[PDB]
Amino acid sequence: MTKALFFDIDGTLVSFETHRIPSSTIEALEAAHAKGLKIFIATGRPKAIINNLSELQDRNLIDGYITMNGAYCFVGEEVIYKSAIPQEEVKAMAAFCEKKGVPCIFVEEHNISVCQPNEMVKKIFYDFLHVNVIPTVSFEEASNKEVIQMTPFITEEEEKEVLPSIPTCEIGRWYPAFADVTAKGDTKQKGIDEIIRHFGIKLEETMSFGDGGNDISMLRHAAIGVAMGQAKEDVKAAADYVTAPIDEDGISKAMKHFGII
Ligand SMILES: [Mg+2]
Repeated sequence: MTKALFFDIDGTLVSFETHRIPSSTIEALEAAHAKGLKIFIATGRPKAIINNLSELQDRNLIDGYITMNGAYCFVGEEVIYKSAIPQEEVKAMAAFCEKKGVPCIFVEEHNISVCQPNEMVKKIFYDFLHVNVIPTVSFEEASNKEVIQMTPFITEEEEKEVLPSIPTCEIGRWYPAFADVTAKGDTKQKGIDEIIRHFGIKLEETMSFGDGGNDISMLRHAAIGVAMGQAKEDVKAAADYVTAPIDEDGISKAMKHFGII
């Protein structure tokens, strides 16, 4: 039976349309917590921009975090796994973005920066997603940092253009205007493995929830993968179960369906 739940944040816990967590989601997680489920976040966001979970956090319902697509995982104050991108690939991404005139976020363990922020950053990260303004640094300075995750604001076509110069990184998307780049093997699936290693939970006792392409590996890897009703067809196909849309009680309905609650 299920012992560990892994939730994406954006489009899974937090609605893109309302920018809030459905009330029935909070009730479902309260009920699961009392039944002894372990409840984990599995997000592309770095901790520095997880500003949308206070309802769950103030209720003390989260048992651990997979952040930066698995590249930075922690339980309480304890880091259980982290990674960093090969410096050649950091430098190549910075050069590509600067040449193409697109912005890129560079995330370190304890700092976050953006290079040449433009309309794509404003529109998406701040005015929509409600992320706090990220400090600006030069591409030169960024290219020399120990970087855990980079978030270039590149199209799929530009992604294929720069791919030969990031030959070992993972690349995922949770939103169409940008991608998250992490080191070899660092996807949310890795995050699941690290969390369950810490807790003595078996993979066969896991359930994951997601809406986006960067959730596909954890939807396939968890024993039971649940796709949100509004997800694209490839995300739904990676899941075992497709629930209702997020704002039609999708999380709660899925949890009830499986008898989690
Ligand atoms: Mg998502």
